[PDB]
Amino acid sequence: RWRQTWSGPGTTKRFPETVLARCVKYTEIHPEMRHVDCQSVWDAFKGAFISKHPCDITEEDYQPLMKLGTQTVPCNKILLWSRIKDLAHQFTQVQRDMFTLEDTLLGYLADDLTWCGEFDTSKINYQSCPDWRKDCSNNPVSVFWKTVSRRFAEAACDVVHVMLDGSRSKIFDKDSTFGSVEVHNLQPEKVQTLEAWVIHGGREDSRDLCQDPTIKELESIISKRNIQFSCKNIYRPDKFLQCVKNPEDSSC
Ligand SMILES: NC(=O)c1ccc[n+]([C@@H]2O[C@H](COP(=O)(O)O)[C@@H](O)[C@H]2O)c1
Repeated sequence: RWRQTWSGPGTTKRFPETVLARCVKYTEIHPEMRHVDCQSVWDAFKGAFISKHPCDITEEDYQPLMKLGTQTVPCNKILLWSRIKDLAHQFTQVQRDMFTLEDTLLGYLADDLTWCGEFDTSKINYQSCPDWRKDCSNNPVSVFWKTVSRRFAEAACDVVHVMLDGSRSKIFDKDSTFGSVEVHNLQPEKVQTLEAWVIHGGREDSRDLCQDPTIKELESIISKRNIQFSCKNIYRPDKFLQCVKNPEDSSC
C-alpha cells in the first residue's frame, strides 16, 4: 500500500516481545522490582491502547500500567533532561550518581519505542501511528510520556538537576516535555532547587549560556513557583564525562 492512515511511523516491529523482554531484563537487574509479573505488565500496557481510537487516549487508560509499575526512586537524585538524552544516559551509567526517567521500569520499557492500536479491532498498527503535530496530541505514545513524566517530576525532592541542549535555538523550550509537564509538576513543598546544566555543542571557547533569554525565562518561571534556580555551563561534555569517570584525575 502506497498511503497510510496516519503521518507518523507505525508500531515498533515485535513491540510485544520487545516490551516483554525489557520487563524481564529490568526485573532481573533491579532487586526492588524482582517480584513484578511481566506478563501482567504487558497485559496492562496493551489494555491502555488496544481496541481504542489512537487519537482518543487518556491518562486514565494508563492507570493499570502505572499501578503495576509503581517504583520508589531516590527523590533527591533525579536528573531531568530536554533534547539531550544520550549525555544524560551516559552520565547516569558511570556510577548511578543520578536517575533519569529511562532508569525506571516504565521509562526503560518504552524508551525509543512507538506503538498504537485501532478502534474496534484488537490489532496493533504496524503501518502508521498518529504524529503529535500533524494528527493528534492524544495518541498512545504522547499520552504515555506525559503521564509517566508527570509522576516522575512529582516524586522529586531537594535539588533536582536538568541537562539542556545548549546548541538548540531554544535551550529551554516551553513546549517540550520538560518545559510543559515537568517544570509545572515539581512540588515546591519538597523541591529546594532546580539546577540546570547547559551542555555546549559549540566546540572550544563559547558564551555564558546561563544568560540566554530562554534560561532567564526558565529562572523566572521556577522562581515564581517558590523554587530556587541555579545554572552551570558544561563547556566540554567530553571532558565532563571523563571527569565523572576519573575525578581528581588532573585538569578536572
Ligand atoms: N525517553 C523519552 O523518549 C522521553 C520522552 C518524553 C519525555 N521524557 C521525559 O521528559 C524529558 C525529555 O523530554 P523533552 O526532550 O520533550 O523535554 C526528560 O526529563 C524525561 O524525564 C522522556
